[PDB]
Amino acid sequence: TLPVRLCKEIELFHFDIGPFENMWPGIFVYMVHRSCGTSCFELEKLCRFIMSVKKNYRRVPYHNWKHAVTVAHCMYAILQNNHTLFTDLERKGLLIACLCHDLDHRGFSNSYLQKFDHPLAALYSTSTMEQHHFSQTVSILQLEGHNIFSTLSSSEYEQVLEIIRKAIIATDLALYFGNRKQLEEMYQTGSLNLNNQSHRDRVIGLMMTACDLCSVTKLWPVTKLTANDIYAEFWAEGDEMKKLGIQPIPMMDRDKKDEVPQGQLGFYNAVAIPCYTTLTQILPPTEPLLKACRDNLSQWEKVIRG
Ligand SMILES: Cc1ccc2c(c1)nc(/C=C/c1cccc3cccnc13)n2-c1cccc(OCCCN2CCN(C)CC2)c1
Ligand SMILES: [Mg+2]
Ligand SMILES: [Zn+2]
Repeated sequence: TLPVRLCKEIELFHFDIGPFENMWPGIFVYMVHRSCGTSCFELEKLCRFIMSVKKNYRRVPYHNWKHAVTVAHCMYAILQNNHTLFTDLERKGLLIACLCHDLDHRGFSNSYLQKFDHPLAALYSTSTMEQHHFSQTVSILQLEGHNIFSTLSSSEYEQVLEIIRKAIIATDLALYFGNRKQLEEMYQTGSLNLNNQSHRDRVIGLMMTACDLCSVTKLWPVTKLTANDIYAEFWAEGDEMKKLGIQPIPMMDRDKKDEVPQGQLGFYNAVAIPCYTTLTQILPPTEPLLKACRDNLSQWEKVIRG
């Protein structure tokens, strides 16, 4: 039973879940209930699944429960504004996939795991944590009384995994660049085809990147505050590198906080802005994401300038 006041306020793209930690796992069911129905999943299964997912978000600074829900929300906003375009399955999974996209995150980029032969880089040669976030996803699903897609036909089943799986791998920011430069061409050549499955996959994947970065798309106090937590997990990875001798990259160096505003500026102009741009080119209604990103770009600009 969520409060009625927010009912309208959560449908906004700039909605921030921060002030409502109490409510985060309700909000999900809320967003699930509004998109796909109340008769989507067996109600009791769906709450089990959710808090188990919650339990399996480490107490990391950034890639933690709050983040899974914020992303989760941003996927909600996009699908509420693109009603017509997404199968009923996709929707379901895309919100599930979003809530689970970062399961059991340690606070460490793939490069950390792969420069230090972590087992995960042994299992997952590439896209290391994502292949793992899907792994964790399956396992919690295969908890008894947690499988919510038991409702489906085995051929609808295997399809909600393959959506879920691709969207989880697509949050691998290293794969984003190809995806979005590839979608830029397909747009510019008139060769985008919503009926083409792989074409849908790329679009889903860009939606997953826009969702995953959506902290850049909030109001400036929300956005600046979330930035504190992004570097607290970055710089932490930096720490473990000096202890191991290698000076970490600038992104991850507590001794270079002062260069952070300009680094934000360059992340926006090379990752954030291209992503919501192609997002708006393909899905026109998603443009308040782009517009909020631009507002925050000005801010980091205005911060660099004094
Ligand atoms: C001092 C300093 C220097 C560079 C900084 C920096 C600070 N902060 C960033 C980016 C903050 C960032 C990174 C990831 C997700 C956010 C979400 C919201 C806000 N910010 C951020 N960057 C930055 C931004 C983009 C790229 C970059 O270096 C080029 C490498 C590109 N990477 C980017 C991501 N990796 C995993 C794969 C490809 C550096
Ligand atoms: Mg992730
Ligand atoms: Zn994420």
